[PDB]
Amino acid sequence: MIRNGFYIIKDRFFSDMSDPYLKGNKKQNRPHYYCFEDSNYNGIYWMIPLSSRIDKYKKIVSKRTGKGRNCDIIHIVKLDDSHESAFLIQDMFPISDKYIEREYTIAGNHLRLTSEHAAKEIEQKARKVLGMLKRGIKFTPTQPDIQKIYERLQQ
Amino acid sequence: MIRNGFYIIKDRFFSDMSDPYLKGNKKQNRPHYYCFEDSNYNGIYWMIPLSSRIDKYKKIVSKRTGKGRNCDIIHIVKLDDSHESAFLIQDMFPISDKYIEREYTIAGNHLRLTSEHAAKEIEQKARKVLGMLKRGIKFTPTQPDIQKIYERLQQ
RNA sequence: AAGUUUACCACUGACCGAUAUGUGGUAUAUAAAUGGUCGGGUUGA
RNA sequence: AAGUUUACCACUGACCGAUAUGUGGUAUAUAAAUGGUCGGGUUGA
Ligand SMILES: [Ca+2]
Ligand SMILES: [Ca+2]
Ligand SMILES: [Ca+2]
Ligand SMILES: [Ca+2]
Ligand SMILES: [Ca+2]
Ligand SMILES: [Ca+2]
Ligand SMILES: [Ca+2]
Ligand SMILES: [Ca+2]
Ligand SMILES: [Ca+2]
Ligand SMILES: [Ca+2]
Ligand SMILES: [Ca+2]
Repeated sequence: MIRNGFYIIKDRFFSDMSDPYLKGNKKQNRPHYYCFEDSNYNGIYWMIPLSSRIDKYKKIVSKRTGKGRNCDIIHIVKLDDSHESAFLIQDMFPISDKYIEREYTIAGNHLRLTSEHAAKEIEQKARKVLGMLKRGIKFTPTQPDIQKIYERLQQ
Repeated sequence: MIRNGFYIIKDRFFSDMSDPYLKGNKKQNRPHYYCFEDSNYNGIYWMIPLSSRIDKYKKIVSKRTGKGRNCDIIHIVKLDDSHESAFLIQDMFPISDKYIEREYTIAGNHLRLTSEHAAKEIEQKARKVLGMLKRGIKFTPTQPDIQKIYERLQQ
């Protein structure tokens, strides 16, 4: 994987981890964003699932925004396919190389977040969210057990 | 000289160049800012004179700002002595090492523009102003002849 | 797909302090990314 | 101290064009610094 690219993840990942709170892979159709490599173990990569349910995710953003705060758990931006996507940073999770199926493409090119300023903002939000998750913060009552996944990946 | 430092220039410079439009050096009491070294000749340095006449220079800035444009010829910023200074980028000029008298000081330390973001903005404004001056632009009818000075410095 | 609880840790430039509505980090604090503001301070335009 | 006339050159990301109210550069354009918008285009949530 290359940083800021979008990818499809093998269903095998989801059946191996068996976590009912990960965003469903929709049979290898949900694009996932590769945010950054883990600092502590090489070969573990942090991914963020996307959703196109903008009406739903805008309301969640506006919960914070309407109180004068940034939303770190969701970030909505127009991708290079010219449509808006929600990055569910809240639901980010770790993965290893063997679980990656392929590049997510647009007309046979690799879709990726080419706008560096958007990538940078997303990366910051993700570091913050991951920091908070590691310290036991729960943004929803249905939060994936990324600690369990992370330990399983430690091969 | 070190980039972003303030300096006093020898009166000898001003009597040698005899340019009535350079900002008067007030008998070696006008601080001057060292912006950047000349690209074409080492040992030639571009300087910017300062003025504390903020009321006057604010009006000149607002001529452009009031039409929605940036002012590049004048930039006003609070220095580390906690007072506002006008950088008369319009009146910038070249100099060589032998015309520098000494560091401009605050309580025996070297006054300099430590706020990098301000230094960067000023450097950009200066590159633009110098570019325009080299192409014959005249911001005032009383503009120093920096070409003549620049040639004299070449020796 | 559904699901909707923002924590903690440091940092904020003449120099000496302080500080968040600013900066970044994620168990680390000689890091990273900021450089505003307030008090002291101050030859010089 | 007084003095108060903003030019030109390129650049604006799946890909192909275009563009300044955006980016930077100063005689250079395989540079630098930006990455919005419009038109085309588009398996997948
Ligand atoms: Ca794009
Ligand atoms: Ca379109
Ligand atoms: Ca300062
Ligand atoms: Ca003060
Ligand atoms: Ca510091
Ligand atoms: Ca301090
Ligand atoms: Ca403190
Ligand atoms: Ca450091
Ligand atoms: Ca480019
Ligand atoms: Ca283009
Ligand atoms: Ca063009």
